[PDB]
Amino acid sequence: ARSEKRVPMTRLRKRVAERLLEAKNSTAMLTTFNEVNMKPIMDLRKQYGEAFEKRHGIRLGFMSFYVKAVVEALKRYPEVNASIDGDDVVYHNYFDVSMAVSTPRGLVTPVLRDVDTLGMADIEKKIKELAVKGRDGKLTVEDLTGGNFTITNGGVFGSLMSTPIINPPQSAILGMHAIKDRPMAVNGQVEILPMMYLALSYDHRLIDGRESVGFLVTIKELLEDPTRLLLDV
Amino acid sequence: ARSEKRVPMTRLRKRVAERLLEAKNSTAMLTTFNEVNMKPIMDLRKQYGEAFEKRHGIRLGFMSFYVKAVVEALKRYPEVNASIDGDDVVYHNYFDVSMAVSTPRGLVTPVLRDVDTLGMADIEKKIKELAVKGRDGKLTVEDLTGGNFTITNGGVFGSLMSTPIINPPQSAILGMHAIKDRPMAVNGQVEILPMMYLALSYDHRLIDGRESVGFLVTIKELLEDPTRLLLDV
Amino acid sequence: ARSEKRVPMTRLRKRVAERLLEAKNSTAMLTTFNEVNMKPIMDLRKQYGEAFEKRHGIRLGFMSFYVKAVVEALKRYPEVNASIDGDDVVYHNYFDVSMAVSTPRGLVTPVLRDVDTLGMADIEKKIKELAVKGRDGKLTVEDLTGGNFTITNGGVFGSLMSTPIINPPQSAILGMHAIKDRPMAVNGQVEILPMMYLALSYDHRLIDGRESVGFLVTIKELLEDPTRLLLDV
Amino acid sequence: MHAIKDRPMAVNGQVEILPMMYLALSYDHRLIDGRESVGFLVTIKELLEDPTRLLLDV
Repeated sequence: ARSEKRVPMTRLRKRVAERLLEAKNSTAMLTTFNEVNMKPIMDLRKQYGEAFEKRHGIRLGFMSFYVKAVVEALKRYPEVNASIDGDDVVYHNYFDVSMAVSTPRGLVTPVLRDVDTLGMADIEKKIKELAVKGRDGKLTVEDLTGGNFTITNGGVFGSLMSTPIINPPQSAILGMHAIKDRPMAVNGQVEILPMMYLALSYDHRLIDGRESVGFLVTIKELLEDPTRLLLDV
Repeated sequence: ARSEKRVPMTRLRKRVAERLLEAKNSTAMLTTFNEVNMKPIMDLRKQYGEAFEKRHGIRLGFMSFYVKAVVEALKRYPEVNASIDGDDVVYHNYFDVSMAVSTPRGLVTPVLRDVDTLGMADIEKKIKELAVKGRDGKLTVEDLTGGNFTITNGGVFGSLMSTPIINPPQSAILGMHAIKDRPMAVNGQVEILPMMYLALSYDHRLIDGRESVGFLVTIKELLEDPTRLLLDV
Repeated sequence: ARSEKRVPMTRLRKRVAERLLEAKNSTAMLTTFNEVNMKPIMDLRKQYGEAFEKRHGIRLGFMSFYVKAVVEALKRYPEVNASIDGDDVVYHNYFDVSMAVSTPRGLVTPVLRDVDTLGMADIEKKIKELAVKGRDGKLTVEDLTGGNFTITNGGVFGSLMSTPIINPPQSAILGMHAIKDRPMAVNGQVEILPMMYLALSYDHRLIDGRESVGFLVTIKELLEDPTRLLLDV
Repeated sequence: MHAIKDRPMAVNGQVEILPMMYLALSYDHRLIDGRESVGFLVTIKELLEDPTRLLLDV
């Protein structure tokens, strides 16, 4: 009855475990949090969903909006788009974003490369290719060769809020969560809105509290009014 | 005036401090969070409190509901009911749950053993015995010989939300908090409900984001409708 | 196009990075959270702002209220006003509070010394001197010689909630955040209030969950009714 | 482009006063056909009434 069952870890399983622990102890990870109102994007999908699919051949999703917001944030705060290499701080000056996809054996993070020049239709198509290969277990090491910044999305599982973990040599990670209806204060009235928490884990020995808050405030602002991506405000 | 006072730490005090720090640095601890509506259980206590006491000789409390929810969650996600021993992942296949009780000199965690076969009346009686011995400082090392999972409750102190710390060799811990009235969105209306935050700290090198969120979603669901423990839904 | 830019870290920049990482790995940092209703203080500023300025020559701000609340909390929970020195726990028996100010090159934390004997007007004047020297980059090492407890304020940047980092040899830190309107449950009604989250990061190998929650509950209570500082309740 | 002037308009079965502007497109018919001229002017109308469509490319 009261008997255990032991399974030796594979050399792959142990190496992943060791790398995670070394990353944990080699970085001074801290986490900041915020909330974003998602109704403005849900309205856009509801209004232009069919026209977008008819013109481009792929559905308009939420992911394409997150990538554009992150790219603009990485332009305004370069220190988030950087990493430490020994004694040197390396500024990349280009925009590769890792994104987590679910394989049959857990989440893996392929890279969207040169995302600053893609359109929204291109991003959605590129994400679909990575998603299908990930589900098929067909991603190569080249696709997983890391970028500068990571987006992970725990909303599919129904998470409210959590602390994401950085993926070295990257210095920061953005965690998306479930969208849930909550009462909110709007111009002195109480209104129920679809709200989502944002979590940013960052390496404090490179990024300061000013930059982390400003980076996450920028993402909040661009998601609540995508027109600001056009105005650059 | 500006003078310090120094107290050498006892060898017991230092050993506890050292063990905590080693645990902190030997595990990749992360925390996920969620919220649970507690009114359904408060109604059950209000309706069946006297009948339960008259039949069983002990009052119906909240703790007996948390233990049953945790046991069902540990069945659905075995990876939370496991620990790492060197190169091996050990699956226990039995259900021992540690629970924190307040001694005169801080919290201590005796073990509820084989909680899957006990009824709610038995759990409440077993918790009362541990509580009285803990207050009396009369627990033996056998009672503190650890289990597989820990429940800690900071609600008595009035905490809103916090990050609990794992107790090795265990891999996860559940933190309960204070129950506080908050406005909530229910079917498009705003309703004030007694709400509690849940916090789960887990060792990421063993448990993944899917399992941690699913584990905490399961507990939320079972506490908001205990009848689901009967249906197994 | 896809070309990096490398900047060697100055010996000052590396030393700060190393000290932060050593602090991270040498302490068992945990964080508790709470929320405070700020309207009672905003009313006091609105009512007595002009009279206070006319009598004392300086404006009544929020910072003077936070310092008084912290000092009273440090009296009720001495274990927060302490640090570990090798094998000894050192109780300071005096009240020096570090406070973060923004320089042109990031936040720095000068010390308010013997804050228990100052009045609110004195605290505001002392904070203004440190603020001007910090903006001028004119603080000496004597001003930065650390105290017993730190207050950091991320509200100016617009942060909702975050995890602050301890500054050794200190054992705890208090993080203030942005004040934001939220609907709240008050005597069965829904009322929009200006609310702020509080975050306390503490060294668990010295401070226990009881003390951390009690310390943060005390601050919440004193800020929601400053008259309790007079009654000592 | 012309002056912006308030006019009553039909919006989802209601009458609402809106700031409206007329657009005029003069085109060389021996190169451009009626399809292109109308489509060109319809596109401008759509992008001005919701600039977010410049981001979506719809």
